[PDB]
Amino acid sequence: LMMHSQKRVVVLGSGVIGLSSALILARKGYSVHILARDLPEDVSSQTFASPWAGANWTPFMTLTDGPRQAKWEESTFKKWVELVPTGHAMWLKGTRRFAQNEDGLLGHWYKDITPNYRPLPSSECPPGAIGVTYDTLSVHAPKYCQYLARELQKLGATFERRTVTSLEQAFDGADLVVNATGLGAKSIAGIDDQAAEPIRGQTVLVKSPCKRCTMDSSDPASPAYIIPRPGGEVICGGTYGVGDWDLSVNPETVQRILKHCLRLDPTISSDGTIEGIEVLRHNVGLRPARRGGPRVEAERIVLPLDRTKSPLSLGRGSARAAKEKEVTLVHAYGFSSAGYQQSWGAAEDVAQLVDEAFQRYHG
Amino acid sequence: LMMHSQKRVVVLGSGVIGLSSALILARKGYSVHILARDLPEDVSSQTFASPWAGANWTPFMTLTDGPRQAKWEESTFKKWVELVPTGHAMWLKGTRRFAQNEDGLLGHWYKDITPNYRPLPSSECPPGAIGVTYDTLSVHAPKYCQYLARELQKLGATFERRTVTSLEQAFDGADLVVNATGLGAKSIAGIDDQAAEPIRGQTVLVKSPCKRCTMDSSDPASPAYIIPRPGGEVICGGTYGVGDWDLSVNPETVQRILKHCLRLDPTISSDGTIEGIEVLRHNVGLRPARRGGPRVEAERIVLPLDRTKSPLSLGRGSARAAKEKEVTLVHAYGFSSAGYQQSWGAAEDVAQLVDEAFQRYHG
Ligand SMILES: Cc1cc2nc3c(=O)[nH]c(=O)nc-3n(C[C@H](O)[C@H](O)[C@H](O)COP(=O)(O)OP(=O)(O)OC[C@H]3O[C@@H](n4cnc5c(N)ncnc54)[C@H](O)[C@@H]3O)c2cc1C
Ligand SMILES: Cc1cc2nc3c(=O)[nH]c(=O)nc-3n(C[C@H](O)[C@H](O)[C@H](O)COP(=O)(O)OP(=O)(O)OC[C@H]3O[C@@H](n4cnc5c(N)ncnc54)[C@H](O)[C@@H]3O)c2cc1C
Ligand SMILES: Nc1ccccc1C(=O)O
Ligand SMILES: Nc1ccccc1C(=O)O
Ligand SMILES: Nc1ccccc1C(=O)O
Ligand SMILES: Nc1ccccc1C(=O)O
Repeated sequence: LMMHSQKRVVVLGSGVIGLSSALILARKGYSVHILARDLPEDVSSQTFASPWAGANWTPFMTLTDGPRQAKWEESTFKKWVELVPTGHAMWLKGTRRFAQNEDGLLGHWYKDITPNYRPLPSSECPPGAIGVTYDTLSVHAPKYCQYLARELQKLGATFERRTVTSLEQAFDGADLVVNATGLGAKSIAGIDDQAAEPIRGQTVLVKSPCKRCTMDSSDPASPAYIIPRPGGEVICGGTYGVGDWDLSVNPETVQRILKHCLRLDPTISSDGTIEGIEVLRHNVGLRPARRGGPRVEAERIVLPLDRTKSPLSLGRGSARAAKEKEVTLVHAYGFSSAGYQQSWGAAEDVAQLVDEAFQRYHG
Repeated sequence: LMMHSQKRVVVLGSGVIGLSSALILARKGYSVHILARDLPEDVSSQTFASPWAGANWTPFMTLTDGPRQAKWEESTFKKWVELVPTGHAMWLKGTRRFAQNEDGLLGHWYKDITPNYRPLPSSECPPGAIGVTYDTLSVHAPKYCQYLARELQKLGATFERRTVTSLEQAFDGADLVVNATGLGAKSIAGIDDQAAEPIRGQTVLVKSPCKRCTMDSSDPASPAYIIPRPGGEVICGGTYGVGDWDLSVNPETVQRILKHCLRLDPTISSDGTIEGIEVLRHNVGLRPARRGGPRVEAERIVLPLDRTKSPLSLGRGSARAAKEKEVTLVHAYGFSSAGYQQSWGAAEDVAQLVDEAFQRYHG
């Protein structure tokens, strides 16, 4: 006769978003089980996005275009600040950001957040480009995820490898599921979101003591970035292929990325030559984006699913009673290129929805 | 002081092709270690093709266009015949195959192989289509692979999960590697084959005691097939998206596949209605194809790799001595839609190359 918890939650997805949601829910006292295909130990898996990020904090919208985005970014920055002392985050001082025009600098909304924010002289920008410098924060994407996972372990969360094809499979002994499935949200019956889209990112992992972060959007026909991370490693990138699922390495893209990046900062080379760059790995990830922006909202759903709820529902088109429970589905996906830098704020919004839902339905 | 084998081989890839190559090499006495990202237990992994096949024997070329293909298919048929008694293969009697024209029937080259081969009357074909019927063989694709894996275990082969980015990582204590990597052949340094391309296949797994196989290519704008497999399951398919990497389920494609398939044989429905079809799973696999056809050939390679051998070579563009061994790389990939049905013959050609190479180089 043991007192048992009535605060059970399934988190579907183990990328940085499910992990951070899970961690805040667990700290709040929820009993959390994580169900996912891809787990933090799968550091070279291409079927989720989280191993492949920089990951730094680089705002991409105006306050007006991305009010939630900015709120989430601002909150995650404070958290990363708190992680510098133990090394789970790293200052990228004197980051330089180059854009085509004043528009590309997004109203400078974040200037009070990133220290030493200031405009660059045109002597310190590529030709025709405008620029600012500031100090921002970075995490080692796969290690940061494993760190979150350890924190979850200690709070008693559990992990289970599973690939779900229909919602009832996730409502596994719980009446609330957190859906943090990235691109998978499109092909799971009960979610079916056609708006989910990938945005392909190829990068080159480079061995280099280069400690400066440079980003250049001033050339539409060649996005370039250098993002340092702990371990004497930098990530050189350059692609944004919207709707592109190709997982294979483009050899021509290798050269365009390294040339542009070299341009940006020859010290990523052993001798300022393309040929002096010490390549560790060629990488391709697909950012899990969504037309209409990230989806963070709670929905009420009746189970089991019928073919009129989902084109992908299992069994025969004809469905009826055979019970019929109602559960809560809290969406958290389609963060595109900003999942790490928005992750802690997003998880905060997620846990507020869960608190909310439990107050209303589940007791 | 123990006598040790000098017949070591690494098989890179654990799809039906690496598995079958591995099995014949092991039966020949080779010591075989399999290195691969995706293993036979990963039955819902979309990063290799082998879990997703029918898999039946359906020749797709003329003798003139695909001489090796036909040789390999003919050989695999005899092997599958030998597997019927233990259930690792299943007769699909009275298979029906519909094409647009006489051309689509490929010269009837295989008529002595599939029993009871004969033309269909136009009364038994869709409108405007021509057809033959014959008895062919099918295997349960993921279970067949696990079966091969058990046979490998008993012959002492071992398996290890690994994702390779450069050839020297595969030449792990062996001087011969079998490269059976499907699409991965394009992005591994030392192979770099730009000709590798995926061909997307969406299907619907259906619960049904339907035991007949029907295939209809008479409609270019909608390929359709019904392929029974052990367990009261049939696979209904329809896509061939060349160069398409999209791993998400197309809901519109679901309906087009089920309607066409229903057309072909209403008994896949519980009541001959789309709504009576008992859906088990929606699937998407990418067939590992190659412009210029499958590659089965042995190549001699010097290690370590330099950036002039591979655009993707690791380290700095500048490379030299630091040793320099020479090894054998036996290619076996780009089987597209015919990897299972060509698999045993392909593996036979593979093991002959290995025998050859060992006679020449490795002793
Ligand atoms: C090259 C590159 C550069 C980037 N750099 C940065 C950067 O500097 N800063 C920044 O903030 N972000 C960056 N991003 C985007 C960041 O990678 C993504 O926004 C973030 O990883 C997405 O997190 P997620 O948890 O939403 O999704 P995905 O990581 O990481 O997780 C989807 C989770 O859902 C599971 N899934 C869905 N399908 C199913 C199902 N059917 N069954 C079971 N589980 C399933 C998956 O297995 C995985 O567990 C980068 C990405 C890329 C490719
Ligand atoms: C819908 C559908 C229908 C089909 N039906 C049939 C049919 O009826 N009959 C027929 O014959 N065939 C069919 N096919 C094609 C058959 O599926 C493929 O031809 C066959 O699976 C390919 O076998 P493979 O071993 O070449 O490649 P892939 O299965 O199965 O294996 C690639 C192996 O290489 C490993 N790999 C490569 N990248 C790397 C690396 N970098 N490091 C480590 N390992 C790595 C992978 O992880 C995997 O182990 C079907 C396919 C599809 C999608
Ligand atoms: N928004 C981005 C984020 C990262 C890399 C590129 C882009 C881009 O628009 O091209
Ligand atoms: N999210 C980013 C932040 C900075 C540079 C690149 C990226 C990227 O997604 O590619
Ligand atoms: N050659 C094929 C094999 C299987 C399915 C479709 C095709 C096709 O040409 O459309
Ligand atoms: N290889 C096949 C044989 C028969 C029907 C379909 C396929 C297919 O690849 O889709």
